[PDB]
Amino acid sequence: ITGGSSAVAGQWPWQVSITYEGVHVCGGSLVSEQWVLSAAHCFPSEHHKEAYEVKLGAHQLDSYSEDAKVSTLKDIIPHPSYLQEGSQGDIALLQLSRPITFSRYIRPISLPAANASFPNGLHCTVTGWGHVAPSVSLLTPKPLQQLEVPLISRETCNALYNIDAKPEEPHFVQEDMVCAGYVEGGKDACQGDSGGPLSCPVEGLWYLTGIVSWGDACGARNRPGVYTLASSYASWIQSKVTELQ
Ligand SMILES: *C(=O)c1ccc(NC(=N)N)cc1
Repeated sequence: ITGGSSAVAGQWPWQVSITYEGVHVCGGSLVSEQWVLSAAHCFPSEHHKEAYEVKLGAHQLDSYSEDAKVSTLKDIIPHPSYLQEGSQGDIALLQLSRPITFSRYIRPISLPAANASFPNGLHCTVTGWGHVAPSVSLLTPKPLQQLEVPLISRETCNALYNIDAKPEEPHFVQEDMVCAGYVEGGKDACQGDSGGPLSCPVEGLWYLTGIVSWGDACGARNRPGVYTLASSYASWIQSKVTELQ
């Protein structure tokens, strides 16, 4: 997260760290006792399931905490529609090897219905332990970073991404995607933040509106963060989790 600030411990109790061979690679969101939502691109097919971990209830990643819990995975389920970087269906269900117990630091985030609308300009928050500027790691002890970002429609976002665009690149915001951020630079999600939550406030609660997907160099002007809409996968998630509950 660039241009953000340190969250307080336990402020975003659904935020998880996802590691591969012990190294933080992506964020994710706890959605029940045994399921985490993240981005499909965080889990390439050649990676071994047994090499992944999920760390829950953490604030400072490098610090020891009696409140943090670490789990391995029983299953990794990317949406079948996911193909390459930038494509639709950039969402994955992760089943923990065993269910965990909720605590003051470990709590699930409510999922939006298929027809939940979050209005343009709604001030949501994106969180993560990703880079704090292009190619600059968050410094040890790595406290969780947070950033308020207003929602930006895919249509405006596509227009923004078309400004000074690299010809050879797709930067197409798909029908299952939304953006959030600022036309000017400075404040955005970065590498290491992907797969994590865009939490939006509705009727006294917080919903998982978006899963950090992709973007240009983080914090560049005309390049706000791109998110997969959880609403686009409401039915699929409910089906998968119920069959495998
Ligand atoms: C994920 O690691 C990720 C998401 C988004 C960006 N770029 C922008 N937010 N512009 C980089 C990396």
